[PDB]
Amino acid sequence: SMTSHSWLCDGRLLCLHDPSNKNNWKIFRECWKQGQPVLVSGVHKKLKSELWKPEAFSQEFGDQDVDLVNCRNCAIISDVKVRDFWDGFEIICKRLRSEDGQPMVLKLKDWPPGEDFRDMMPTRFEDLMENLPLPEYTKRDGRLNLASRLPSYFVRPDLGPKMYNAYGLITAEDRRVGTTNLHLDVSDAVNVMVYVGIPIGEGAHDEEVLKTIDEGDADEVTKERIHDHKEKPGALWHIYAAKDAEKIRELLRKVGEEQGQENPPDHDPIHDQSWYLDQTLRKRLYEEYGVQGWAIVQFLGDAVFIPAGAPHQVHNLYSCIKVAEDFVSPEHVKHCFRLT
Ligand SMILES: [Cl-]
Ligand SMILES: [Cl-]
Ligand SMILES: [Cl-]
Ligand SMILES: [Cl-]
Ligand SMILES: [Mn+2]
Repeated sequence: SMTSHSWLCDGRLLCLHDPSNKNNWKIFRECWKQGQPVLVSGVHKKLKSELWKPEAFSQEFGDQDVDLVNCRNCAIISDVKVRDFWDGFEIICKRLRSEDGQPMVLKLKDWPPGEDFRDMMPTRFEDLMENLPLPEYTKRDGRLNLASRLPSYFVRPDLGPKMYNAYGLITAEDRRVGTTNLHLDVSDAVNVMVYVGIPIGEGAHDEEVLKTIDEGDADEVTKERIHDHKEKPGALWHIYAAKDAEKIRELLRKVGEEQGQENPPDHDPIHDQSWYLDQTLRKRLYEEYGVQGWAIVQFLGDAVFIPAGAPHQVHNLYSCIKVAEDFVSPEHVKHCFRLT
């Protein structure tokens, strides 16, 4: 039976089932005012699937110049062609190689660049914006988005959306690395998984994805979405409540000291965007500071709602295309105010 919603993270996470249900707002707002993230599944069934394929990005835009990041070590690969990234998205042997002769795990930095998404890709822009869930919150002019309505006393988000493209992390050592390191935004965000690429050549990588989800501390209902329904998993997220940000700063100041970093006692390890919380650091954050997070697996078509001020990190299990829009809900507008 088609149902309106379910719960993940043992009841701590709302999962809405129909992205276009006009009554979503009634369940959504109860959870959102309490500072929780929310998941909406099925957005991929609303989209034109041919507009979101790696092969088509390569053909249409492959000649543009870009920088990439080597996710394993943060090294910047400068001034290459965007086809150099896309033609290795799913075929491993076509990937740029590091000195060691290994195929690199790469992230495409700032593409499309700045606020250029709509100008470069007007048809993708339309397909996405017309199908975002909770549209009164998420559309540029929605009645519950204050982005277009606030004076300069508030930090207003850029015109989006923004596109997040990166390979999947592979090995046992990769389990300790992030696609996007622990950070926080002053605006709310909605992030949609539009494409998951499962590679080939070194295809038969199914078993280390399971250990990563397991060690990622993912709930039993989430492991059931793989083993029973055969959905494509994209990324492992950890999100923490905005109210826990300072305790996370205290932990990362202590661990920095232990690892011989030399930092002024007020410096902000979350704004630095230099940390990924592996299993050891998450266990410590729980035991030593009493802080619990949400572990979330974003499958193809899953929309993840991130509250303003909430520290979060992302780890791609396979190759992903994500598109994200920033917005300013009344529930969380305190987080972008420039005074007190
Ligand atoms: Cl809040
Ligand atoms: Cl387009
Ligand atoms: Cl709505
Ligand atoms: Cl990062
Ligand atoms: Mn973010």
